[PDB]
Amino acid sequence: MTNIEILENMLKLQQKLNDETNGLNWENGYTKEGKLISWRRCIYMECAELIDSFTWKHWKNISSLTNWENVRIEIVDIWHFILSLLLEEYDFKAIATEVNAVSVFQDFCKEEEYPNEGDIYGILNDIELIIHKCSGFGFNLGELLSTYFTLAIKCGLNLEILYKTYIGKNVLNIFRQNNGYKDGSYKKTWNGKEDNEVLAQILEQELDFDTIYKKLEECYKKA
Amino acid sequence: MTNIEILENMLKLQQKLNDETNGLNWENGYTKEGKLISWRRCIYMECAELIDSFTWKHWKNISSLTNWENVRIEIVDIWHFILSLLLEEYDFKAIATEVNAVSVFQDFCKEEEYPNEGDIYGILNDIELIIHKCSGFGFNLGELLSTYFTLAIKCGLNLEILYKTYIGKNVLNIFRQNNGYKDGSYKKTWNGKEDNEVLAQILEQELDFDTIYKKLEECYKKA
Ligand SMILES: O=c1ccn([C@H]2C[C@H](O)[C@@H](COP(=O)(O)NP(=O)(O)OP(=O)(O)O)O2)c(=O)[nH]1
Ligand SMILES: O=c1ccn([C@H]2C[C@H](O)[C@@H](COP(=O)(O)NP(=O)(O)OP(=O)(O)O)O2)c(=O)[nH]1
Ligand SMILES: [Mg+2]
Ligand SMILES: [Mg+2]
Ligand SMILES: [Mg+2]
Ligand SMILES: [Mg+2]
Repeated sequence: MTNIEILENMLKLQQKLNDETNGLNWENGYTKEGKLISWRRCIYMECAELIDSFTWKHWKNISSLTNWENVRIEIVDIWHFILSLLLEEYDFKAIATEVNAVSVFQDFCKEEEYPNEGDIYGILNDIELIIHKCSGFGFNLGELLSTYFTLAIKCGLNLEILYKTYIGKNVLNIFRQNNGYKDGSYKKTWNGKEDNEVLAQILEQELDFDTIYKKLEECYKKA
Repeated sequence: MTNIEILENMLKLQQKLNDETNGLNWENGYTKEGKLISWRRCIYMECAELIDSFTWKHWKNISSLTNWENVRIEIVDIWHFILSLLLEEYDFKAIATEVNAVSVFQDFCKEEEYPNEGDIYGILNDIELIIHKCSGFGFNLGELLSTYFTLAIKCGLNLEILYKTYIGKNVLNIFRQNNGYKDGSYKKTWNGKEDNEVLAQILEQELDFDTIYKKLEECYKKA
């Protein structure tokens, strides 16, 4: 697949997931159940979650090494919400072509970097830039995307890694919606392992959408 | 006590807590253990925590009522970090006098409001304003304070409530620092109750700093 085709495929999957999660015409701002949708909030909130993967707190557990696998899933979570924002702002090929034209995107398709603990305050500054942009109004989507890819590169992702991990988390997101996430009946911890970690384990063995879903269903039945 | 004396007292307590947590001259940007201090980050991160007290997620547990007691402690957490920022920006009476002169502060000293579920998206917008301001650079402290008091009023606090709850959480913060919070040895959940909830229970019975600390020490020994 070309890079544009990868992007198109992600947009298609995001569209489908958002239709299932929110009902059709979620682009107009409300779920079927009448919850207000703010992709700006989803983004800055997920950024805060990403910040918590690092030892940013000067007063608490001040020596802990980063779990970069956790960081990778967070970067993927943010990407789900950025895709959603693009879709809302509103022809997947057209949007993919625009994303592909962001200058840093070419750098993002290269071989990945291996970050270390030395890189955390730089990473944190980049996340803070995104939180600032998305918590304000009238920002430029292209600038958002640039900053995001710069961050993703710092965190050791490239397009290949993003796509693989995105496909997996997209499955888990669909799974949750089919299993009571909205009504609060879903159980997130399965015999002591968080669903995201069951997923991370599954993503060690090169599977398609439907097979990932089956493996999740099988682990969940044991909860 | 006058309102300025209350403010002065909060600044004094924050100073003492920050000296104990961070060592002297934390105002210069680093703890004794060499962790970088960013009060801007402490503020926007605590704002994100406050947002999580509400049913903001359109896709998860979409019917849950707000626990306003939890909201009150979060507003108090934010206040610890705003006090810290003021101290760093840098004579407690002088700073208290400046805070007292913020126009909305007079409104904050009046009888409190009883918020309901109708008030959440307005509250969320105000928190978002604070996240935006503090995640950027060169903002005005007075404008921060105004926005904060407006939020606090929306969330059902006034100066009396803020002060009482602040004193209590300040004790718990000192307690954590004396009991391994930095080195990660501290245990946050005590026979199934989070330390913040043990505190909230203690704050039902009108106690001074030292007596609160003793009650915490007694519950913690059972963990
Ligand atoms: O309309 C939506 C809503 C959510 N999402 C997905 C994107 C993201 O991957 C995911 C985040 O879900 P949560 O915030 O509910 N939980 P997370 O997986 O972040 O875990 P945790 O409970 O560990 O914080 O929700 C969508 O894609 N579209
Ligand atoms: O230098 C500091 C560092 C922290 N603090 C306090 C302010 C705030 O009340 C408190 C927040 O502590 P945490 O973020 O560690 N935990 P919280 O109490 O917010 O609970 P939880 O674990 O429920 O998220 O730390 C200071 O006052 N000065
Ligand atoms: Mg999340
Ligand atoms: Mg997440
Ligand atoms: Mg906190
Ligand atoms: Mg808190």
